[PDB]
Amino acid sequence: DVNLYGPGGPHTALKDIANKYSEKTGVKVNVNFGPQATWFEKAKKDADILFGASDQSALAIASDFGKDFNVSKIKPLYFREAIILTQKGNPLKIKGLKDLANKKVRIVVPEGAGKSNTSGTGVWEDMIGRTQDIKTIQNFRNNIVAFVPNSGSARKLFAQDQADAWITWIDWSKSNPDIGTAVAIEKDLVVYRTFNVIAKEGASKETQDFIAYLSSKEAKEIFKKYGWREH
Amino acid sequence: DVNLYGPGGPHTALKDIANKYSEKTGVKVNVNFGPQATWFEKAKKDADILFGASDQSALAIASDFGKDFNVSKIKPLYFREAIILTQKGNPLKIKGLKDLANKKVRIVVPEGAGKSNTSGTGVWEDMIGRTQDIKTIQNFRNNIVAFVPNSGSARKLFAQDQADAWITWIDWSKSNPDIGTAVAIEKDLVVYRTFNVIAKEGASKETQDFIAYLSSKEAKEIFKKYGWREH
Repeated sequence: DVNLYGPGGPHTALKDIANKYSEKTGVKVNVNFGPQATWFEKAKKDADILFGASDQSALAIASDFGKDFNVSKIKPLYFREAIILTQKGNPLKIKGLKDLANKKVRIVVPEGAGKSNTSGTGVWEDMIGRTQDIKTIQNFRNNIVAFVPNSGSARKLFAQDQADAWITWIDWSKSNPDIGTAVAIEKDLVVYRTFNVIAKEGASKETQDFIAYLSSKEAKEIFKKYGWREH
Repeated sequence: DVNLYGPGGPHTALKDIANKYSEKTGVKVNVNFGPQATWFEKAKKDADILFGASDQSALAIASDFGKDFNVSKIKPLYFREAIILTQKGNPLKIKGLKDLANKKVRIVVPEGAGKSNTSGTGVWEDMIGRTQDIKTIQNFRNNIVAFVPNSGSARKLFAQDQADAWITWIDWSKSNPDIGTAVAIEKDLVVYRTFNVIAKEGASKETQDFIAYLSSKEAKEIFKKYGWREH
């Protein structure tokens, strides 16, 4: 049994994959996902691979495992763009990031605030900062109704219609076409973050083989289905 | 006495500003700077203002102060661009981030890893990610010889000639012109992060007065000479 731990998000692609791989290879692959705290303890007992939704978060998470893992072995495999998720039908007619700053709107972004490891940390300031206008940066920040510890928390706040816009990743929208309406971010502002994996110290051949499979022709197309790219 | 606490970096601009302000007003303004741990205990006692070197790190640090501060009051005032700091003379002829990915170089970057609050978190991946090329991202990451807790840790590693390139901020070069040679990052890739301030809850009239002064014509020009912009 090859066991994987990581955040919600990439788990959808990974489930499709471990299930196909399980079929064809007979090897059982478990994909555990969610907020770190929800799986941390089981994962300390039997984690074979930690997967991540960005580099800074995977580095944080892998570091929490002591010498069970080796953070320097983190392998970036795909990337996807950030998006704006608006409520169904985009009632406020949001056109992008600059539009969020200029309008009266409620924004949720995941920010770890140094106590939670989340793919969101640093995204919004890096995107809106590329406008190089402090006024727009200021106006955007003022529209932020909540900084949440992780993507799951943002999704929840969002589904309760307490935010008009959620700064998230394309895969989240691909994985959950029912949630909201996706709005593309200005090409000159958007950031792209990565999917990665790291095998435990002393990982089995079965593990290694599954990692190798994540780069297979068939894994690439499944990741691609969810918006994950190589180029 | 108005007491400010924050990271090294913006401290240089703030030192000049504070000096000039005391001259005019007779109000004593102390600028305490360094890694959070070196000043956290004292600040919990007398901090009037927390200043920041990015938004995510400022949100993290201000959160550590609990009920004394209300993090929604963080004020972005200026931004500056990330840079590549190469050893004096730029012996390896580095021309930007793509060049780093391609050459055999040793790069140092500040990354909090969830256990330290630093302006560097998320920076390298957001810049090199905008190449939208996984091999480039992979190649850049393979050249990173050290992920350090903060900018001061990177400065020291760099000063000991243990890194060829340090991904930092223009202000670190402006404040330390002899320390190395700054290489401009490609326009389509570079990120800009902010200087910010937050007054403690129940801040004095004089504390607020100094904050206002940070947006004065005089402060603007001092901020400008260290690379902090508006525009």
